[PDB]
Amino acid sequence: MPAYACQRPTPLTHHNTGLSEALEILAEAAGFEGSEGRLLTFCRAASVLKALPSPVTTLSQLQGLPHFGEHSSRVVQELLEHGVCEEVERVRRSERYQTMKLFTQIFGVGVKTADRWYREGLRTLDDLREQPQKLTQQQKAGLQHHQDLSTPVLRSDVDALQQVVEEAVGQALPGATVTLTGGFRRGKLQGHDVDFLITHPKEGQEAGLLPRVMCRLQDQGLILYHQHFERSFCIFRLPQPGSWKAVRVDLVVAPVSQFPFALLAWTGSKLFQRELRRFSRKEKGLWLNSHGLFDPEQKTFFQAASEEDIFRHLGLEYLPPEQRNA
DNA sequence: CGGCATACG
DNA sequence: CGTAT
DNA sequence: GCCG
Ligand SMILES: [Cl-]
Ligand SMILES: [Mg+2]
Ligand SMILES: [Mg+2]
Ligand code: NA
Ligand code: NA
Repeated sequence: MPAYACQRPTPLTHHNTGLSEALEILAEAAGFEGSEGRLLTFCRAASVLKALPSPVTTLSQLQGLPHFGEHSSRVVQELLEHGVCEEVERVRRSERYQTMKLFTQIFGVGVKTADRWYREGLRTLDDLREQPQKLTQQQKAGLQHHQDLSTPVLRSDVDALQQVVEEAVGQALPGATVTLTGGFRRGKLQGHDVDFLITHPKEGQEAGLLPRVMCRLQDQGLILYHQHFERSFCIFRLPQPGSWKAVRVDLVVAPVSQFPFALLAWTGSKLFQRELRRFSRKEKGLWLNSHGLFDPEQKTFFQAASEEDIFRHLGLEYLPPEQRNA
């Protein structure tokens, strides 16, 4: 079992679902307390289990797996022995965990804002609605739309949204293209937002594109919220039988020279990309981001024409998006 | 022990 | 500070 | 929390 998640296939569904979910609770709780190192370790340990070819049934099967030390091994041991891990259950029922989860799920609220509100004694969404002068406009939109944004987005929703984005993109810049990214490109059947990447085959033609797209969507009455650039974090009005619902949509523009890097980055998963960037820098001495891959010795950028190019230039076996679900 | 991904709004 | 993979 |  390789030590980096980008060195091994990780499918969307797997054979250790309960064990990985428990470790991911501890990762999330670590993040709520600002412990980024422990969050990473628990996420990595969870991801190792997702990559295994069969269920873990005995503690000895963890021997030699990367990212399993005393703490993660004890969690697994308790789940195998008793079906429950007391630490995990203690986190789950705690007022701190439940409130930080509720608050950080709000669009416009991060861990730092949630933690401050918690320390002020706030606990519920209606607590927040009672003092709206404290909220940013983004937080107001996140709170107004919270119920809809909590409802899973389905594949049929994605197909509808892609058509309306393509229509607006086509008037904004003929020849521009729209690619579905994020979790839906990795094969998810449900999600909580939809991610799109926009480019144009002629380098430079994509400059200034996103304002033109957003204005056209807003004039069609489809935008319930946006920040007004190359990234837009929107709330869309999606038609529903007899009504509609609010959906989070992210629109990203990249020049075609950078498209493979942006596609790779925005397809994720989040942990896959962190691990890939860590692998690039620490094992290969190259600096990876959503714009390119830089050789800091020669001071040169690697031209890529495809995701396959990028995996080759990092010495990694290619993984399709469906196997990047770290 | 240091390190833990890297960006944009 | 928030957002994203 | 775990790795090199
Ligand atoms: Cl980036
Ligand atoms: Mg997404
Ligand atoms: Mg997200
Ligand atoms: Na949030
Ligand atoms: Na998104």
